[PDB]
Amino acid sequence: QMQVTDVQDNSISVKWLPSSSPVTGYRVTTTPKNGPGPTKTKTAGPDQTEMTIEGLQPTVEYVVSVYAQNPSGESQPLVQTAVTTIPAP
Repeated sequence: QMQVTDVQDNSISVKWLPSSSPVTGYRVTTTPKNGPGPTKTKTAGPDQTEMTIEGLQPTVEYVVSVYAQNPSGESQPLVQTAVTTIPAP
């Protein structure tokens, strides 16, 4: 379960349900679904389950992936969704 909290022209805000298993942190990945360009990564601690991703392009569809880190150090895919930025004003 993941919710998109806000979509702007250059940013996306998301919030995800906490991991069921023990978790030492999260990794959030943001990537253009179709059209090439760079992938953004940001990490959070286990008590942050929301994030705003900035520096995005307008009218681009992005995949947002959340990975959960367990104590062994493994990073496991938790939830992902596609979000499209709205156009510039």
